[PDB]
Amino acid sequence: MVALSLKICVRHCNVVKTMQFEPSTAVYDACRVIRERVPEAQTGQASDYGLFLSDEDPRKGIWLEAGRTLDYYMLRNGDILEYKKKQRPQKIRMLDGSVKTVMVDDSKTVGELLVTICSRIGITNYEEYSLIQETIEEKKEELRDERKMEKLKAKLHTDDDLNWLDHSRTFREQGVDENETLLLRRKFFYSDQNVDSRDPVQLNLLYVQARDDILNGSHPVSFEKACEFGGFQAQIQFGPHVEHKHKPGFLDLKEFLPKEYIKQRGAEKRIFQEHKNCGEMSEIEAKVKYVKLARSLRTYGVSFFLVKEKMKGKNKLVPRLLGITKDSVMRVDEKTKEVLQEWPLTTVKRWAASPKSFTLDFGEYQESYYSVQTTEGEQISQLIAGYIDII
Repeated sequence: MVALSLKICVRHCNVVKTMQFEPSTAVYDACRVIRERVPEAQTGQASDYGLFLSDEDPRKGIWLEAGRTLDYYMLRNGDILEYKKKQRPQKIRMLDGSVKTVMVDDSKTVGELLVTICSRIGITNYEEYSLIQETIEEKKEELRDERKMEKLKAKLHTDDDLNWLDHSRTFREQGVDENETLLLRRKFFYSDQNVDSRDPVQLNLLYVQARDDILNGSHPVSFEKACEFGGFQAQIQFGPHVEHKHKPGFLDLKEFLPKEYIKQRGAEKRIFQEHKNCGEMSEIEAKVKYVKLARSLRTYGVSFFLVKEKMKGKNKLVPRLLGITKDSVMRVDEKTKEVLQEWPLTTVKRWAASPKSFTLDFGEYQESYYSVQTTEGEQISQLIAGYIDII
C-alpha cells in the first residue's frame, strides 16, 4: 500500500487538514470522507462543493471530476487541495442593459451555465443566446500619395466581429476572471422574435396561455406528460418539493390535470415525483420549462376534432383526434395522444364535408380516401380551407 497524504483547504484555507487517502480513491469518496471528517466541511450539501487544484498560473485552476480518481491528477504526498464552493458570483449585462450579479457553477461550461442564466431571466429560446467579453477603451487621456492611401484604409475599416465565448469551456479556461463583466446577446436567429419571451412579464403571458389549453383540453397531451406539467405547475405555486408537506391528498387535482386524467390512478404520485425532479429551481425557470415542454409537443398549436375512423379489417370505428394546423394534418390516438400519421397541407388535393362525415384526398391513392365520421365536418372544412385558400 502507498499512502497519499494531502492537506485539504476548507473555507478559503481558513482550515487546513492533513488526511491520508488511497491513490485509487475516487474523487467523490474523497469528498465524502472530507465531509464526514471535518465538521467545518458540512455546509449545505455535497452537490455545491468539490475539489479544486490550482495550476502554475493563479488564474488557471482545475476542478476534479468525481468519476476520476485522486491519483489521476498526479497528486503526490504534501500536495494541497481545496474543498471549494463552486457557486461563485459573475457580473453579466442582461438584455435590459443592466449588469446583474448571478451565481454560476465554476465547474460547468458556459453552455450549461447559459441554460440556467437566461431561463432564470425569462428567455424561452435560451439556446440562441451567448456571451461576449466586452471591451471598453474609449476615454483618451491626452499627402497626395501616402495619405490619399491613408484615407482609403481609414474609410475601409475592419469589421471587429463579436468576441463570443466558447460554449465547450468554462469561464476559467477561456481567460474570463471573476470580476469581469460580460454581455448577454442573442447569437442565432432561427425563431421569430414575436414568439418568444425576454422578461418575466411576457413569459407569464406565455405560461398562462399554455396552461389554459392544457387544462381545458384544447391541447391534448398524454397522462405522462400531463403530470410533468403538473410537476412544473406545483413548483410554480408551491416552490421546491418538500416530502413531509406535499403529502398524498395535499393537491386539488382539478386545478392540475385535464379532466380525463383526474380519475386515473397514480396521478398525484406522478405529479409529486416530477415536482421533486425540479429540485430548487425558481418559479421563472419553472415557467420556462413548462412553456418549452408544451411547444416541444407535436400537438402544439394544432386544432383537434374528436372524430371516428376505421382500422384494418375491424368493422368498427376507433375514437381518433383529427388535428389541423397551419402546415399539416395529423391523426392522433385519443387515449395515448401519439401521432399516428401526418400529412403536409401541400399534399391535400381536395376535401369534402357531409353532415355526418368528412373525406380527404391526398396524392397517394393510399387506402381509398381517408374518411372519418364526425358531426363537425363543415367546421373542419372551413378551417382547412382558411389554411389553403390564403396558404
